[PDB]
Amino acid sequence: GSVQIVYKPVDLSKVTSKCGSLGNIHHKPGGGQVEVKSEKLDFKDRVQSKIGSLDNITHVPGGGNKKIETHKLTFR
Amino acid sequence: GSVQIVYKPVDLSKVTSKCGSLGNIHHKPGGGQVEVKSEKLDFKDRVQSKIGSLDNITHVPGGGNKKIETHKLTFR
Amino acid sequence: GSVQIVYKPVDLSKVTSKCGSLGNIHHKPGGGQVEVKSEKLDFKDRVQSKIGSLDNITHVPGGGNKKIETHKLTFR
Amino acid sequence: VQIVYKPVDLSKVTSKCGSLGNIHHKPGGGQVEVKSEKLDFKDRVQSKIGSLDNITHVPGGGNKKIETHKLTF
Amino acid sequence: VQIVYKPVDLSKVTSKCGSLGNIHHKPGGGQVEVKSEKLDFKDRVQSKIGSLDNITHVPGGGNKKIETHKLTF
Amino acid sequence: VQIVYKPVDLSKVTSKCGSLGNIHHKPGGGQVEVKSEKLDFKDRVQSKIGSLDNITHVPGGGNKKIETHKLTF
Amino acid sequence: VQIVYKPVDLSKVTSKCGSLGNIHHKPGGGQVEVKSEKLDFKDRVQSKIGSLDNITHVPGGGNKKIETHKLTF
Amino acid sequence: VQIVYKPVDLSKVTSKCGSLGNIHHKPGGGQVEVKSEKLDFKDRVQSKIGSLDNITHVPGGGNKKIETHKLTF
Amino acid sequence: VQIVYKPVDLSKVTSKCGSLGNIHHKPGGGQVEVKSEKLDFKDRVQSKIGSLDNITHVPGGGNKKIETHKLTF
Amino acid sequence: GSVQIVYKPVDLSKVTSKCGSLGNIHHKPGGGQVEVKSEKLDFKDRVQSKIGSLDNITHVPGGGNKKIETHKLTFR
Amino acid sequence: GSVQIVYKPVDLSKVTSKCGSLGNIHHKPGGGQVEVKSEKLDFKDRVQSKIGSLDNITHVPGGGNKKIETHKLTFR
Amino acid sequence: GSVQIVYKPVDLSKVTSKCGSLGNIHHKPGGGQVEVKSEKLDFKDRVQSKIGSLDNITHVPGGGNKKIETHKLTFR
Repeated sequence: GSVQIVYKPVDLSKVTSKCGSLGNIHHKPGGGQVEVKSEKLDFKDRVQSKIGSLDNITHVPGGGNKKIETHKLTFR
Repeated sequence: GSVQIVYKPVDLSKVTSKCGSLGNIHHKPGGGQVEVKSEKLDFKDRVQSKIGSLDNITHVPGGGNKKIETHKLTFR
Repeated sequence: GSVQIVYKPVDLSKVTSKCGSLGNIHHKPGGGQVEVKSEKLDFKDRVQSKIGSLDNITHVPGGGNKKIETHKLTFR
Repeated sequence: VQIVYKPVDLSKVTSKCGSLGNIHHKPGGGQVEVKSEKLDFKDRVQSKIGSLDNITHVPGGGNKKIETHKLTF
Repeated sequence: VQIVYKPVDLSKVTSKCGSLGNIHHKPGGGQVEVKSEKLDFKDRVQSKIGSLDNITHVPGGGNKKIETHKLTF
Repeated sequence: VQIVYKPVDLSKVTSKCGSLGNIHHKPGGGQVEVKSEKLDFKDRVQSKIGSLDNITHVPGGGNKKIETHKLTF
Repeated sequence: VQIVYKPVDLSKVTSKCGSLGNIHHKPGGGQVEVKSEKLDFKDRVQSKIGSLDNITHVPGGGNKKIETHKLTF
Repeated sequence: VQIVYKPVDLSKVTSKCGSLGNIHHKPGGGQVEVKSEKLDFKDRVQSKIGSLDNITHVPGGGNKKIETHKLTF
Repeated sequence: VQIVYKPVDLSKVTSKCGSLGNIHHKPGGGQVEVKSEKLDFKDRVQSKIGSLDNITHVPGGGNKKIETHKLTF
Repeated sequence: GSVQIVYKPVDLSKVTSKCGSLGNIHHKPGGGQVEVKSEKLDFKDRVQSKIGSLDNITHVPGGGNKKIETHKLTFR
Repeated sequence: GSVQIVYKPVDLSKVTSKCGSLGNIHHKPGGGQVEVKSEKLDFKDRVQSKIGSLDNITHVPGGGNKKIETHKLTFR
Repeated sequence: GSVQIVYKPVDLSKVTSKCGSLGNIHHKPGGGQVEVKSEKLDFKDRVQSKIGSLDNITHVPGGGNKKIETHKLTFR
């Protein structure tokens, strides 16, 4: 029959960090020697060809203190 | 039949970082040597060819204290 | 049939970073030596080709404390 | 005949020398005391009381590179 | 005839010397005391009381890279 | 006839030498006391009271790399 | 008849009481340190840091003298 | 008849109490340190760090001199 | 007939009581250190760190002298 | 015969004191009871009669560093 | 016969006191009781009679660093 | 016969007192009780008579650094 829903999440969260110093972080990758020989390079569908490339990320957050909080409610 | 929905999500949160110093963060990738030989290069659909590239991200936020919150409610 | 919806999400939050100093953040990639050879190059749809390219991002926000809050409500 | 003289050099030569990358989180903080009726210093006396003296000499650290790409027919 | 002279050098040559990468988290913090009627120092005396000295010398640390690449028919 | 002279060098030549990578978590913290009527130093005296004096000399550490890629028909 | 009533009193009555005649040559001279992120005092807390607190209560020390020089014929 | 009533009193009556005549030559001189994230004091706490306190009480030290000197023929 | 009533009193009545005549040459001079995340005091705590707290209570020490020099013929 | 006298005293004297404090010096003498009975006091020559007297000196020099230096020379 | 007298007494002297403080110097003598009875007091020559006197000197010099020097020379 | 007298006494002297403070110097004598009795008192030459007398001296010089130098010379 009749419906009552009471939905009262209550959060008191301290998500913290207290870092004194981040030092001389060095990021220095090096590619060497790469060679490809062929009659064809022949790439059909969704091919990733990455020959001698470098992908480099230097992420240095002074705090990275991520919070995710997802809610839902449903009725029919 | 009646419906009552009372939806009072409460948050109190501290999402912090008391970072004292970020130092001499150095990012210096080096590409080396790369050499590709063929009669054809032939790329048809969604091909990513990266020969000898560098992709370089240097992300240094004094705080990256990311909060995501998400809500939904649905009725029929 | 009667419907009462009361929708009062509360947040009080401190999403902060008391960062003392950002140092000598250096970003210096170097592309090296690249060689590509063919009788033909033939690229069709959604092809990417990144021969010897540099992409560089240098992102240094004094705070990057991204908050997202998303809400929805729905009825039929 | 052909001669195809194509040497490749991608070398790196480096001298990281002195005081480098050291962290030094909070040196000091201790009490130091001297009490006297006389202090008397008179010839090439070096005196330090509670100092945090960082000092560095690098008369070295030098780099040398020589290459001689000679070719002759 | 052909001669294809293509040496490749990808060397790293490094000197890494003196004081490097040391953390030194919270040196000091200890009480030091000296008490007298006289302190009296008179020829080439080195005196240190409580000091957090870090003196460093590097007369060395050299690098020498030498190459010759002669070809002749 | 052909001569394909293609030496490849990937060498790492290194001198890591001195004081390296040490952690040094909380050096010190201990009491020191000296009491007198006189202290008296008069020719080449070295005197230390509660100091945490770190010191490093590197007159060595040199690198030499030599190559003679000679070719002759 | 004669009565020669001549009592002599040269008495001294004294209360030397409290802190008296103490010399106190150079109290103090020592380092004192407190370090924290929080200090929190909230009900009848008495706190002293390096103080040289001399204090003295003398609700006593009182003197009483009674004499009754009665004579009767 | 004669009565020669001449009592003599040369008494000294003394209370000498609390802290008296003490020399206290150079109290202190020693390093004291306290280190924390929190100090937290909440009901009738007495805290002392390095203090050269000298608190003194004298509720006592009283003197009472009573005399009667009756004569009768 | 005669009565020569001449009592002589030379008495010394004394209460020397408390802390008296002590020399106390150089009390202290020693290191003290405390390290924590928390100190937490919550009901009638007495806490002392390196203090040289001298203290003295004298509720006693009283003097009473009573005399009844009665004469009768 | 002929006379030469050379009289060269040479004095470099430090007579010192370095007193930090002189305390609560008390001087309190007390005479008691004294009685003399006689037919005569009869004093003829250089008599000192000192009956029940007090002679009191309270000398407290902050330094009392006395020097005496007496010289003479003579010829006939 | 000739006479030569050369009389060069030299003094250099420091006759000092670095006194920090002179305290509560108290001088309080008390005469008691004194009683002299006779048919005569009869004092003839150089008699000193002191009955019940007090002589009281309170000398408190911040320095009493007395120097006496004395010289003589004599010839006939 | 020839006489040469050369008379050069030299002094350089510091006769000092760096007195920091003179305190509560108290001088309080008290004469008590004295009784003298005779049929006669008879005093002749150079008699002194000091019955119940107080002599008091209170001498507190900030410095009393008395120097005497006395010289003489004589010939016949």
